[PDB]
Amino acid sequence: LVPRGSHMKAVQYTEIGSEPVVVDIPTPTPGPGEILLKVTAAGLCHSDIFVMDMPAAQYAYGLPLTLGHEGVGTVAELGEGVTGFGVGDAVAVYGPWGCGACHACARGRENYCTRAADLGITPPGLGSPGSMAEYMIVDSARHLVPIGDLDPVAAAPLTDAGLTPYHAISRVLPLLGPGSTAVVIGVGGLGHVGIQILRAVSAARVIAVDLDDDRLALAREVGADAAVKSGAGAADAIRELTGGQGATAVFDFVGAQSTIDTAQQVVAVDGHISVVGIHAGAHAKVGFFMIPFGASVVTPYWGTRSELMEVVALARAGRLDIHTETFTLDEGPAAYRRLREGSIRGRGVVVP
Amino acid sequence: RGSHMKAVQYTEIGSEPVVVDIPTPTPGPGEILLKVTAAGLCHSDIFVMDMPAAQYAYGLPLTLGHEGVGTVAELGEGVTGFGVGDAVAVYGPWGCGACHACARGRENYCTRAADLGITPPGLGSPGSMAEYMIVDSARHLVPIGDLDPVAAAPLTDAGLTPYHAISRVLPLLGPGSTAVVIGVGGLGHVGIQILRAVSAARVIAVDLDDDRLALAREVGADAAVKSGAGAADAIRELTGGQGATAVFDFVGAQSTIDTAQQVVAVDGHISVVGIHAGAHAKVGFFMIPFGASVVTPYWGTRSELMEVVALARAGRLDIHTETFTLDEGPAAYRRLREGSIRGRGVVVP
Amino acid sequence: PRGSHMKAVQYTEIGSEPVVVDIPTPTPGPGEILLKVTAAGLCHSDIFVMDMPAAQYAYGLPLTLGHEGVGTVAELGEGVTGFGVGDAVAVYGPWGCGACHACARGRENYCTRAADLGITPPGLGSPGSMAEYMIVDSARHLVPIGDLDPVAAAPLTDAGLTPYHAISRVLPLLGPGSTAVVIGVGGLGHVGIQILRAVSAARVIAVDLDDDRLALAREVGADAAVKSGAGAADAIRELTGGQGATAVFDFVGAQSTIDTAQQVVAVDGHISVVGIHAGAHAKVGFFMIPFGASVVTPYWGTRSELMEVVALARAGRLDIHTETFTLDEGPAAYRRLREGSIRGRGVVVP
Amino acid sequence: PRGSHMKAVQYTEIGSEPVVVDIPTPTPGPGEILLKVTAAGLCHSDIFVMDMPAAQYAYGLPLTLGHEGVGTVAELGEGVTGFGVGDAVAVYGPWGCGACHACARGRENYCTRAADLGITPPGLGSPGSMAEYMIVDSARHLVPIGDLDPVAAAPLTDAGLTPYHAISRVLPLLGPGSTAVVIGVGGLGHVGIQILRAVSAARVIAVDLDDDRLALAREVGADAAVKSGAGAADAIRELTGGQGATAVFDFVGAQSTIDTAQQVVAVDGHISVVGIHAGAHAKVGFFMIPFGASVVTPYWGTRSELMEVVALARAGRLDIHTETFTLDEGPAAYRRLREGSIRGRGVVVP
Ligand SMILES: NC(=O)C1=CN(Cc2ccc(CO)cc2)C=CC1
Ligand SMILES: NC(=O)C1=CN(Cc2ccc(CO)cc2)C=CC1
Ligand SMILES: NC(=O)C1=CN(Cc2ccc(CO)cc2)C=CC1
Ligand SMILES: [Zn+2]
Ligand SMILES: [Zn+2]
Ligand SMILES: [Zn+2]
Ligand SMILES: [Zn+2]
Ligand SMILES: [Zn+2]
Ligand SMILES: [Zn+2]
Ligand SMILES: [Zn+2]
Ligand SMILES: [Zn+2]
Repeated sequence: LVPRGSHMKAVQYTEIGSEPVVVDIPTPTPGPGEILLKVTAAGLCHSDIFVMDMPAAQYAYGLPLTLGHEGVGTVAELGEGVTGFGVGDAVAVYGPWGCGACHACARGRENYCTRAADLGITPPGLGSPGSMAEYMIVDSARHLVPIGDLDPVAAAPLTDAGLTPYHAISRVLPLLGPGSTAVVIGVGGLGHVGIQILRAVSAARVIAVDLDDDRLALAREVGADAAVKSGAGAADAIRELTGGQGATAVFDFVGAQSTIDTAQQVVAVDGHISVVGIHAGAHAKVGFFMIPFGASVVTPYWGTRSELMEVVALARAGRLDIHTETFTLDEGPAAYRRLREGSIRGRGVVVP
Repeated sequence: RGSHMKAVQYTEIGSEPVVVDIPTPTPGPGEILLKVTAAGLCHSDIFVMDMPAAQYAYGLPLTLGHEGVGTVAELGEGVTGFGVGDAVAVYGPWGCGACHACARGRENYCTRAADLGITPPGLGSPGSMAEYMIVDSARHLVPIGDLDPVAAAPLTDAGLTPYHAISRVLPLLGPGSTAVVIGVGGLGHVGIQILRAVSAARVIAVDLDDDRLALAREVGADAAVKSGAGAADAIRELTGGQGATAVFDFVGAQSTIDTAQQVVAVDGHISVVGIHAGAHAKVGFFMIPFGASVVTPYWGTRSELMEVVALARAGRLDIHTETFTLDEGPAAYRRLREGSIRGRGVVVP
Repeated sequence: PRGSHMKAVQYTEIGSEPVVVDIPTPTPGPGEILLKVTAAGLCHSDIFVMDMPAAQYAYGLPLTLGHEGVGTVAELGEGVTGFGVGDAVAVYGPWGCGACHACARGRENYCTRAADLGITPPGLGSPGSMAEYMIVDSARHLVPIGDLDPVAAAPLTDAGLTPYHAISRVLPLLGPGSTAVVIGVGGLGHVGIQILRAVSAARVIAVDLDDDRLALAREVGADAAVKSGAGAADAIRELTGGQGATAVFDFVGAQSTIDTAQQVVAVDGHISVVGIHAGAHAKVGFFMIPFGASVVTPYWGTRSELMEVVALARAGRLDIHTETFTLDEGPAAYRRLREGSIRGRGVVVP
Repeated sequence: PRGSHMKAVQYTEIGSEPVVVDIPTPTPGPGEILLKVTAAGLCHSDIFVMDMPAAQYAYGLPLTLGHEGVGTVAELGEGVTGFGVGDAVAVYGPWGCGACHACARGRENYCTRAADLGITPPGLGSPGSMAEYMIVDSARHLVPIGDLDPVAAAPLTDAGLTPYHAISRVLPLLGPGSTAVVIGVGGLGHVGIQILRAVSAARVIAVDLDDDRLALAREVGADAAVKSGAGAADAIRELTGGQGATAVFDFVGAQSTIDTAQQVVAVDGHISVVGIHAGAHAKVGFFMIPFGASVVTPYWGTRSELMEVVALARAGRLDIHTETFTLDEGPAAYRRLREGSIRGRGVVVP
């Protein structure tokens, strides 16, 4: 698609319960401190679905909403006083914006900003204009990470399919020494990247759990030491491979009550369960004799800027091979339909 | 406001700081202009001002003061998250904001800051010892609210710097550990209070001056020791001859560093905090216990600065301050030289 | 220096969408004027003609769209005086022969020879204004707009002129104590409500489906607002104490709406069917419409009226909302129009 | 070559879809060269052959697909000198006998003996490039690419070469002041424009179906762009002062486009029919086409041509939009190929 003036194509969620639609909205202009990006790739994500399935009550993200919370692009116009990027610069968009000033933000951890709810700072494509348009605004230089000559299509999923699993893993990386076992439940958009991250940054043994045969082989293709079929037999299968020793960490990318249950029955004493996937209602039960002593559970949120940099560094060293399928802006809504039915293999990416 | 303002500047190499009149700055996009409420002095200012002409490229004239507190006076274009009137402490060690270190909150260790020419206020950029001051970014301001400006000033250095040193190794300082603090004047005095507040470690003070030792007692040091060749053996006796987990040397002379190496425990840590040009630890087999790490730490982090204020706000830190006026700036530096300042000096415009 | 060719938004094939295409920059023959287009409005009419089926097509293609044109004088043809280069002019849409009785009376839009001679308007038969340059046939089709913003002027050549002429036809009836009912507070109706407040002292009643438009109507001078549909007739009658309405300006033109009109018009009143819905018509017969109630489908407006619309605008008395598009985005603007998500009138700026 | 088995995509049964397979790794005979495939492009032509029916089937499957092949030399067959193991080479597609008069003139694509000798192109009868490794028959059929990205080079072997040949056939006619009409700005047409810009001073006019396609034409160096359809002949002539275009490269190849072409082509000009549509053909007779305007259906490209295409590429003068797939997504890509849901050219990277 060619740049053609004062408006741009965007993929907007317009009405609750409706499908998203392509619209020609005005191209924004960066205020002072803001940056305008020419979007070069915008990732689709299952999360996008969840948000679009909230009822009139639940949903508090305001309409219309340009979707797309995984976004990379080139610098188009710098707002007033923004130095430290030049027009043409390829950047990835750091997703979970924060106040930049509370204790958490001051330590890098914006994803856990203690203020961004109050101040109404929301991420692009999840409350602020997202990346699935020809252009987007980013509030602050602080939320741009350089990516150099990385391919945008492969870069885009890094902002979430890379960052989110990286963070979860990172939370307990000291535990994942040689000898340790990491269980990755689900080999979807996130699972298949988590596996690679586990290999690149740790020496843990990785055991993948999914339903389809071709998923298990995908798991093997990307570095999973072993692969087992998810379901009521998955716990025993894992205990089998672990010699009954139980796994150091379980990263549940699926996040169903099924999988969380498995995770609780395989997790090692003094291990960790990280519930990364959203299924409304699904929850671990952490109480004496319902989970091993010392086994900590958490639901992590996205990742940190230093993480996002670290993820880009992995990709730029050829350590991450994200599986993509390219779409057009126009194909935007059609891509969503593809996602609901779970036929997109790997991660879908829109390319203006 | 006004067209110009007073400022304590270092104008030529090897001269005294003089109060001169210079344009009142105006904040560009991204900047904040503060009405300064407190500007601190320390020996660091004296150090920089004793660099010879020979070692000199650029810098002059310089507005001094890297220990700055003020209130927001005007917001540059775009700047949000502060309102005019806000009481703020200036974070000293500025960084690029975008490298790995800066993204982790460790701007004191910004790897791009040399090459980009980002110098701290009063050490390369305009300092806090003037009527007004520019801060480059909102992210260099830390709220203090209620806290008295004059108490806040020294925290930005005298507080931050020991805090960071101790923070690097605080995991080691659990119940039963021993911290040695060499030099209990400026940074060490705050150092003991920090150690008392964030740790259960046994604190041993070491100094040359006898009454300094007694005062160090008052702020929570568990034993006193007199610097010198006796110091090592005395400390060992106090630690039942098992060595000290951590030695924070705030003097930083060869003598003290030598003491440090002779008292540090196996797998311990030595923080060389005080600068004496040339002086250094000798880290190598059979010259320091196995596993005993040594570092020259630099200033502190934003997180840390916040934690410092929090400590102060809760009444856990107390530095004695002596107040000067902005005109008395040069007169204050003079007093610092002859060591006739009890506690830290603070200029109040 | 203009270049041999220029971009133009054109309807190239029946059922297709508008495309930005390259075509020769024209030069003015004797009597013609060339304008550098400064603004060009779209409206639903563009959509209507674009929806004519193949069955019906005979000639016309390709067609540079845009009957709502504003420009500045670029080059004058041989023999043309009365306009200088640089002059900002709006283009009079419904071109006529100039020599029949209706033309001579200053009612070109009702020219009796225009069809026989194949005099078609720009954007609907002749090259329209949705290009970098455009040709106007006579100086008599240019109307000075002074320093009025071209973007503000563009919609007036239709959204302004059309409801003006429809109201003008029956303006003497609309003295103090009269009631005008405006059906359709979309494009034309929004401007029409403004016209009624400026040129008359009638009481204006807005009628529309969408409540958001009903509020918008009030802010522009609507004395009262009623929701379209079966309830509307009774509801209007309520607001007039049963006495009907002097004049009903139907901007929608739907059978249902014309039907409401016939039930609410006063005796010796008037109904102006201004919107087009193929086949929708009034039924003017005994006991099926009040005595003396006259019905008409007006067509656009006269040059005199257009000057008057400009003067209203320049005096601050007409405030139509515009969203600007660039020439390259022409088709973009048409799809927004087609899915009806343009607040007010869209205007294209070469 | 390590690994006795390798992955590949193949056409295994008539009318059915290509499927992923595990076949033995080939070993280069005397005079053959074995490549490790760095990139294997797709194109519509692959569909065309898979679409031919059962009835019109004689002798030639399973078939490793892929006629756009790039690789590094893995192992050198007996006596083969001229390349080092590790050398990045593109596979020239139209294999010829190498000994007929055409072949001795560089023009191997028009070899008069290759059909009589069943010499078929790689992936169109011979083992294709779409696998981990492939066999090339002769060093004559490798062209070095140096440090050019394989993903970029692969399309060049067809989307580059084919237009390039077409254009070259008549390049002496494309002097300053000539006009070249490119019909269709899809894969080939896009690259055709950029070639015309590098190698000639001809003025280029693009014709296409879609508003985006026309803007893209303009972006890649078209001086003008008009919409295909009944109107497209006159559209062009308007741009050319009614003079007609010296050359017309129809990359679409519909009867309608060839018809357009016959109406725009200049006297003593040329029409190059470069796209396949079963049945579509020019009508070269008196009064059906200007005197001296020649027509041809060119076939692919010559070896020295591929080399020149690579030189353009290496000097940043040839842009080609690529989308990467994996060997397993091969069949997936071929589906997307059918729905014309792929921008530019698809490339498979093992
Ligand atoms: N931290 C996580 O598990 C997820 C982070 N995101 C962005 C997002 C943010 C908020 C929601 C609603 O929960 C969902 C998705 C992407 C994958 C899962
Ligand atoms: N150990 C440290 O980093 C300290 C921080 N400062 C500011 C500073 C830093 C560096 C210099 C160089 O002379 C001076 C002054 C004050 C005491 C020591
Ligand atoms: N006009 C040409 O020469 C073409 C060359 N190719 C390869 C090809 C094409 C068609 C066939 C017959 O189906 C065979 C091989 C790609 C595009 C056009
Ligand atoms: Zn996502
Ligand atoms: Zn925050
Ligand atoms: Zn200091
Ligand atoms: Zn930095
Ligand atoms: Zn109109
Ligand atoms: Zn007439
Ligand atoms: Zn091909
Ligand atoms: Zn031959």
